[PDB]
Amino acid sequence: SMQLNQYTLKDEIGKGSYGVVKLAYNENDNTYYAMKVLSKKKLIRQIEQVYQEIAILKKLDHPNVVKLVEVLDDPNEDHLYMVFELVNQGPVMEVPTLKPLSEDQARFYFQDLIKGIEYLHYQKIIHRDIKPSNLLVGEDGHIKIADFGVSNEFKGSDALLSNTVGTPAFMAPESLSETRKIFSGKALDVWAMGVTLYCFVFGQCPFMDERIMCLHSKIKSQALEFPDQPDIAEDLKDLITRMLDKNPESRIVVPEIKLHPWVTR
Ligand SMILES: COCCOc1ccc2c(c1)ncn2-c1ccc2cccc(N3CCC(N)CC3)c2n1
Repeated sequence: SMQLNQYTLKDEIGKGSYGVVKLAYNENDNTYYAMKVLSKKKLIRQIEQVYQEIAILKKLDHPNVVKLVEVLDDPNEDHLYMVFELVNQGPVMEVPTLKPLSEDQARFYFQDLIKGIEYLHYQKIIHRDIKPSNLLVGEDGHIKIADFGVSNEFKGSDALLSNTVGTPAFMAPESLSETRKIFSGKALDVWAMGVTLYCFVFGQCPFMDERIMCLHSKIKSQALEFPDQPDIAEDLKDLITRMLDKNPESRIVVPEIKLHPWVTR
């Protein structure tokens, strides 16, 4: 352990896109928090993107998004600390797994994910790393979205993006072109939500390959296939298929997802 003002840092509870997350005991109020720890020296090798993330996080207040509580940043020290609310049960699942969620459990969590993403997009944030391991289950059984390390703020109705970040298996095909292109940010989050929902019920990603180039090729050019087990409802298959439409112009949007019959039953 190690003391940091009123906090006692304990075991590591996650990695993430940048830095690590540690359990932290707060002596003043007698409870635990989650603390993201960053090295400025390590960031400088791999400043203002961190303060961009902090400005994003300070804007967000929703029950399905993890709350930033405070930031501890001494210009003397190499480490920067971001204190978040702790969400007890941690990630909803690891992928791959042989114990996927039931349809009913998946629907419950997906409903939380819709509300969270809808909120983020309203606040003009693209998350860019939606996946099961970034969705934390609270004491009340609801999910909270975490890890804004590669998230983008935009102006107007959508982000116009040209860079590829996040977790390879969750990247939309339009973001994997060989030549520089521009693509819509909201549709990227929808694609990642579709990969996430597939993972919820099958316990594995729809496109997988150990070789990065082949994974990209599959995401771009392999038709979606459902595994043999478990069997799932027709309406869930339809929803997943529409979220993993390779054409971002025809891909289902969040207002349409909210009205899908799998979501509303
Ligand atoms: C069995 O799990 C025990 C609890 O685990 C966690 C793990 C992370 C937690 C958390 C609880 N309560 C809040 N967070 C936060 C709070 C802020 C974060 C900022 C950036 C990245 C995070 N994660 C999310 C989980 C992922 N698997 C690793 C990186 C963050 N996670």
